[PDB]
Parts: sequence; C-alpha cells; structure tokens
Amino acid sequence: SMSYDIQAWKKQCEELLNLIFQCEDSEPFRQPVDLLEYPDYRDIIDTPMDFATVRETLEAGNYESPMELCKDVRLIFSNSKAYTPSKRSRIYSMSLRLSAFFEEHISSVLSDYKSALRFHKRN
Ligand SMILES: O=C(CO)NCc1c(Cl)cccc1Cl
Repeated sequence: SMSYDIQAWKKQCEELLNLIFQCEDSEPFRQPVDLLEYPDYRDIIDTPMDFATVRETLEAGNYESPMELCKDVRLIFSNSKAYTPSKRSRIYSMSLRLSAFFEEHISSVLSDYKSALRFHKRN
C-alpha cells in the first residue's frame, strides 16, 4: 500500500515541479523557447524541452517512471548548456544552480522508486 508504493513518485514529482516553478532561476525554462521569435535556436538544439511541457506530460500520465521524467528535465539543462555555453553568462549560472537543485531533490525520488521495484520483483 504505502511502503514501496510504486505510484508515490508521481505526487513527489508534481511537488518538485511546483518548487521549481517558484524558483526565480526557472524563469527562462518555464515555457518553450519562442521558436518563431528566435529561429536560430533550432539550428543548435534538436529537441526543445521546458518545464511546462514536463508538467503536462506528467499530468497526462505519459511518464512510465520517474526516470523518464528525469530524462526530460535533464534535456532542459543540457539544451541550456549547448545554447548558452559560457561560464560568464548569468543564464548559464541560473541553469547551473537550478540543475543542482533538481538533482538534489530528484535523488530520493529515484532511489525510493528503484528500491520499490527491487522489492516487488524479489517478492
Ligand atoms: O535558453 C534559454 C531559455 O529561455 N534562454 C536563452 C535565450 C535568450 Cl537569453 C534570449 C533569446 C533566446 C534565448 Cl533561447
């Protein structure tokens, strides 16, 4: 029921995305890059991603695991590092801080989920 609950990650991720939306550091990443306004973005970035898209994919039940959610969120950060590569850019620093925040908080979500999988597969 609650120990090793394989669905608990969904609400944990919803809560984490809420905190992320509150962070001033997420401001550049809350919505898709305006591709019609900044067309050179697609010359550099193959797969755009943003937190509004992640939040909707989760809400729609279209992540099979928190690892799938984590893959999309990491893509937000790898896309920022590719488009904005300079350590001097304040946007780089923003992305860096928010990535560290995300990775800190997602850690337990993943480890708990994977432990639950080990438990149910074992038994
Ligand atoms: O990568 C991002 C996410 O919003 N921002 C960099 C950016 C700037 Cl500062 C200005 C115009 C376009 C873009 Cl993509």
